[PDB]
Amino acid sequence: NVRRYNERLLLKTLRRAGSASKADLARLANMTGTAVGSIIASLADAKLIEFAASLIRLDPRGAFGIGVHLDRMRIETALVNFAGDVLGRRSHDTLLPPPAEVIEIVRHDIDAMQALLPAHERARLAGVGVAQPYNLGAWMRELGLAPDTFRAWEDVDFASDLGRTVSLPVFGENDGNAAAIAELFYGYGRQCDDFVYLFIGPAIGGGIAIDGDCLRGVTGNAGDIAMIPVLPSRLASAPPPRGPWDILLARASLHALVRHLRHHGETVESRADLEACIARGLPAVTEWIDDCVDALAPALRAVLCVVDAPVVVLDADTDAGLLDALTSRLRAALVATAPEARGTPTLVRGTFGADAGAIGAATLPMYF
Amino acid sequence: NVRRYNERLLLKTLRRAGSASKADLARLANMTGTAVGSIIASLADAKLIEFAASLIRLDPRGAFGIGVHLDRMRIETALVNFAGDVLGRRSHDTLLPPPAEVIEIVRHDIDAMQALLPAHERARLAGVGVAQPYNLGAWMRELGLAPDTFRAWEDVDFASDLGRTVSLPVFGENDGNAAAIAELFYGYGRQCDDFVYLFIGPAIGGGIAIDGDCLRGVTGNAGDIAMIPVLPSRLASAPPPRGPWDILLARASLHALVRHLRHHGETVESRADLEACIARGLPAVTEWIDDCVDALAPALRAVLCVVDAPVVVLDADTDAGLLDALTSRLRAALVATAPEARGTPTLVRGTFGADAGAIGAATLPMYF
Repeated sequence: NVRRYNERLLLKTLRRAGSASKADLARLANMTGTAVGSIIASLADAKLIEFAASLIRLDPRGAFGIGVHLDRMRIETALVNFAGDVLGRRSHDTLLPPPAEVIEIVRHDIDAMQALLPAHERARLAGVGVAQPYNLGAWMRELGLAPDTFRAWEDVDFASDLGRTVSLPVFGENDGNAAAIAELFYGYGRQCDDFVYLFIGPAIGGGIAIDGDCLRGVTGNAGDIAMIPVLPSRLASAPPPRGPWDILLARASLHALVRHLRHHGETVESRADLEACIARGLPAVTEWIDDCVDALAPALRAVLCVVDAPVVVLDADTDAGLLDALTSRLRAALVATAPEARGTPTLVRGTFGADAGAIGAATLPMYF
Repeated sequence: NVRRYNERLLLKTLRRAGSASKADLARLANMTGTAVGSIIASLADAKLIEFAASLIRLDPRGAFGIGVHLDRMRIETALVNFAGDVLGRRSHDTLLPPPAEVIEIVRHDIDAMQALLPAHERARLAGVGVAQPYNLGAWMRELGLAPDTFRAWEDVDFASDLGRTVSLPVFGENDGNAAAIAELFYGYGRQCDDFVYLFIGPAIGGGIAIDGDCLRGVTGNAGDIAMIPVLPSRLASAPPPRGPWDILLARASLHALVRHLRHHGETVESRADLEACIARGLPAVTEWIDDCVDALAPALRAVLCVVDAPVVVLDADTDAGLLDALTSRLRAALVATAPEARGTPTLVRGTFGADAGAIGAATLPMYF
């Protein structure tokens, strides 16, 4: 199985270099010219590489994956190629229905994606990845921490239930990890093997890149950014506290922003309502940003104490300026508390935005 | 280099099993009977295994390591064998002198340890490991967070300076990682590959076991338990707060306990003073325990959010009952906040106590 690893590494090195030569792929990865020649030849019979001394790059159309991303107000399905290009997408902005209905919706949308490939190319489609948030469970849902939408989804394995209605093989991943995986393979991870990935969605989520691989955990629950203890919000729109500690989810998620926007009389029912408010420069957004960062900087410091990565990547489900504003304020809060930390990382903007989880979900089938 | 890995794994599997057979070492680790036969034969020529179908165990005297553990009030040097037995130790209960004096102290003590091995066995001595706390740096020292003892040690690489006066090869490790490494190789890690390791010393420290390996980090700074943000102490003996956040170090370290004991009129100058106070059942110890746990339970929850390990190991530099008392209270605090977490780990008492860092420091030379 050591030939399987030397092929993934040669590929990973080509991603970092774009186009490299036989001799270059010896220099990097510190391999013998005889053995990368035999590895290049392995990737060539798999139609995974192509010509750019002769230089080779990955073949963008050498494999395909379909990625499904479920969330409280979004069912999304995307056809992604080997270079991470999104070649097709069906996005439903709807309150997440019961799992039975979603299987039917996703199955049809999986059919429209595979049918975007010509007959002579559908064979390169590796399968389907499903990305979805952690379920907090019944007790925390009925206490107010998670919407009633997820009630029909507790102790329901959607990826398995989907795999028994489609012939393609189905892989499941948490959506924070899936978005980190997109950044690892096609985004900042092409030049950086260690980082903390923060994603501000309806719920906040995240993932942990160590040594070029996404940390998943013993039970698939590593990187659970949403659950880190923080102090209760002091925003007027926050509910009363349930005790001395809250969780990062309550404060640094777009849902908290929507809750705060409604507190100042705004109506927010679609994502387009949310974007319109952000684009109006309302002070209520800045108040939420300050409160968000006030929770997220200490929570992130805790994470950096555990992991010791030099880079933090921040992305979000909604922009219209929101993300740059979050990045500036969070960077300022790190710089102002840097003397009290042993190291302080670089903060970079994520690459894929709302499309991250679907792209990362699509990657799973292509690399296994 | 795939034969180097298959040997470390066969060894790691023997640690877990004690004595196993050729056929057993095939069952476990899922290897071929032909290939573990060739691996057993590799360990036999290295005199690393011995007889307990014929059953084999590791050879306790097949290798040796010397481990050095530096701390603010302790210079310690131990001869450790391949099974983790401590065969010799020189422990100096003294205020940590400048690095120049310590090199001279440790060099003589390294000489007394190697001289405990008979001539025909000194060849199995792999070298020296040095374990020492993270240095907080000048700015945090002069703000009160670290004792003036460490001033002569900032930006001083002790392991390298020691290696240039001894012929043995010298490896350096942080002392929290080193103690985790002892637990990983000889303690709870013989049956458990994933865990968070907490060590209550003069300063608190720790380490992170993932997939059977100690997480070290990009810059050697992973597992920095001491730096996790916590709220300022409300103990009468704590200083005023420096801002809204403190660090776990200020509250969950034995130094905070000593500070609190002095606050109730006790004199504490040696470790024996500290143990006498704990054995008297003074309420001041229970107050500190409550405050310690009040900081450590949220900090640990944060860590578990990142790592997702099912077990937490807790050990301490001083016992006399202190450790069982800390474990009971911390376990109670986890159980009482379990409904607010997505998983809750088992809490176990560490195996090695004050001897952990030296044993883990000694392990480094034997496994490289």
